[PDB]
Amino acid sequence: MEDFVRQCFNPMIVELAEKAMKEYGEDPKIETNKFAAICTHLEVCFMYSDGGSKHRFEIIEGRDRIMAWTVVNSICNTTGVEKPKFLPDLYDYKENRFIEIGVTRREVHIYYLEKANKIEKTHIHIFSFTGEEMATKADYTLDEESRARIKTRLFTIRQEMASRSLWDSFRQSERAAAEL
Ligand SMILES: COCCNC(=O)c1nc([C@@H]2CCCN2C(=O)COc2ccccc2)[nH]c(=O)c1O
Ligand SMILES: [Mn+2]
Ligand SMILES: [Mn+2]
Repeated sequence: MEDFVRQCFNPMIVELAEKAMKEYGEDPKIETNKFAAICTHLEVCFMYSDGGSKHRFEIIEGRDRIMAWTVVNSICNTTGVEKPKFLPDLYDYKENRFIEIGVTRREVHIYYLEKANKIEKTHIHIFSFTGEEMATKADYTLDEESRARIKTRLFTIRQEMASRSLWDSFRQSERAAAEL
């Protein structure tokens, strides 16, 4: 999986993922499913912002967690949006709401229900590796072409992993994390 990740993701994304794991005391060379999951989620967050104008989004994911909370506080202080209890992935400057992005190897609606349970003003948008998506109130934020690019990328990743016999382990690892 190490070779797959370094071959299919931008070096900057790989390095941010390595950094994140090291800060959490994890080895990218050992927890390789997590390594790929982090890369995939960060890439999706970048592709999501590309779906709006350059004025539309603040990307919160992939930044120093301590500093990210100060940006969240500045947004909440200036816009009057309620402060989220959990650090989100994006802020939408147009709709003035935070966004939580889910990327799951599980079923999109089960994942949505759990995320919603764990989260009230944050908008939730879930993507799968099988071309499915789910979003709060069926409000998908982006146009269909921007979302098609995301779904297509994730579908492509699943096929590439499957051809290297990595998909089944990657799939099961999200469920093992949920079981524990
Ligand atoms: C990880 O803790 C630092 C802040 N966590 C996030 O921001 C975040 N966490 C997760 C899931 C649920 C709780 C922990 N976790 C994972 O370890 C899965 O892998 C990821 C790790 C980081 C980013 C994306 C995926 N799911 C997301 O969608 C997400 O945005
Ligand atoms: Mn996040
Ligand atoms: Mn997320």
